[PDB]
Amino acid sequence: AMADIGSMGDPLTWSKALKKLEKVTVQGSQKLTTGNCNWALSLVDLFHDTNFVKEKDWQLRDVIPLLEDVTQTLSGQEREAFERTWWAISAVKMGLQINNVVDGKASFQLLRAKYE
Repeated sequence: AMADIGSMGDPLTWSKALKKLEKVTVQGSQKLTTGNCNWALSLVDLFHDTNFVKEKDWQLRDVIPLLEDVTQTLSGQEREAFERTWWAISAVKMGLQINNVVDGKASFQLLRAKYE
């Protein structure tokens, strides 16, 4: 169909987002772990035979449309576990400094519709 000519990226590299990422509190009452992330990334990077987990950086639009199929496969909390991580990582990655995962489900919605 079309092409978004210039969008040049997202707020910051997965790394940066990572750092700030963990700060954002989490579920029960334990913040997020760097690895917690690489986990949900890998969780998909593998499910779709892709390789972001490998890629130095990457834009969500590239991945956000993949999530759906994953969040849709993992049943147990494993699910919320996953999504909630994203809501965040996506939100977070998208310069949306949040003070918690859940808080930023919004941001997701907007990031999905947009890049989905």
